[PDB]
Amino acid sequence: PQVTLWQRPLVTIKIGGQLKEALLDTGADDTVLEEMSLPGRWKPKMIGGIGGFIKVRQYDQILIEICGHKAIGTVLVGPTPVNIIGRNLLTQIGATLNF
Amino acid sequence: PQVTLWQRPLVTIKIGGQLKEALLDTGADDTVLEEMSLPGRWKPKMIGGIGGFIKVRQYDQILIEICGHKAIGTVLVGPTPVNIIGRNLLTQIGATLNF
Ligand SMILES: O=C1N(Cc2ccc(CO)cc2)[C@H](Cc2ccccc2)[C@H](O)[C@@H](O)[C@@H](Cc2ccccc2)N1Cc1ccc(CO)cc1
Repeated sequence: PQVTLWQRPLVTIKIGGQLKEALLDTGADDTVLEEMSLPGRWKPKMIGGIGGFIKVRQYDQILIEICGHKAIGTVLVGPTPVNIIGRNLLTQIGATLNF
Repeated sequence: PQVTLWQRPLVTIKIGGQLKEALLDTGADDTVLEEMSLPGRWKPKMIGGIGGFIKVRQYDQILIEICGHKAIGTVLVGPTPVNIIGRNLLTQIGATLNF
């Protein structure tokens, strides 16, 4: 998908048989995702960005469908108020930041 | 520039005659930036992202250079641990997320 910039590149991603609005964030390095029900192996950790640091669950190997395009990746599930398709997923769909 | 080196698209940016590392944050909507010196003509705003809410200074019309590309935009100055380049600047360099 080609996303210009006059709007947000949000996409109903499908992770853990679930569906939520995602926020393509080339700023983050992985795919964080508000807490939710996600079965699979995960590692507990804490990301520190703006405002403070939260807790997450590095879920490596999760099929996240972005815009209808299959894309597995590591989804860090934590108490984040949003979804973040970071580099770990911008490399699965083969994104290119051209300007 | 077309950047497909599946890596952090960072760029030495020049803001207020200064220089810091910028993290192309297509996830954010504007160009936040750690504390620094800007031209009187800003407005206080609070961003609430991961971990908590921080306070910045929405500076408008700041010649922020990205990778040597003269660009002006809204640079928020606050206690952020990074130079965030949100869409507000991804619209100046005509960025496009093709995947
Ligand atoms: O905390 C944010 N992280 C933190 C973060 C850390 C680690 C990961 C996983 O690797 C993902 C995100 C990033 C910006 C950042 C990176 C590094 C250091 C400091 C900041 C992100 O790249 C940005 O997109 C939003 C994500 C977001 C947006 C809305 C709601 C929740 C989360 N934020 C917060 C943010 C909010 C507003 C603006 C201005 O509009 C900018 C940033």
